[PDB]
Amino acid sequence: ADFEVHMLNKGKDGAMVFEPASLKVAPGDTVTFIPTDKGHNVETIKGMIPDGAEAFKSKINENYKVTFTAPGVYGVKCTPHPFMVGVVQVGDAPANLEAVKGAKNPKKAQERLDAALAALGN
Ligand SMILES: [Cl-]
Ligand SMILES: [Cu+2]
Repeated sequence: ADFEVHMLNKGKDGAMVFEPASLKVAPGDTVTFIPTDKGHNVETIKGMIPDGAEAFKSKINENYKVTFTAPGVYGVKCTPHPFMVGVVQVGDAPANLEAVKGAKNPKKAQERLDAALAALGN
């Protein structure tokens, strides 16, 4: 299955958001990150992807497709915007939940990550 995540200056969750900010996918599914407004990108957060997964980074304004196979949670961020974060989860019972959940980001970033994890049923 293929999914889309858009990058926005403003959403229900406030300034600088991924929409949706959480997505549960099956191994082999893809997500394309599509900027709706200028000035955004996507990249993995340091230490927040599974064993077996590779880090990634897009250019500002670039449509960027990633295939997710390794099970677990994947924290993503936007380089220029500090609060702009999201989580992609592959499978059930992710093994690296604590890497995201137990992290120490600014309050707004951490609350968005934590809400994403809860939305995903963790
Ligand atoms: Cl592009
Ligand atoms: Cu952004």
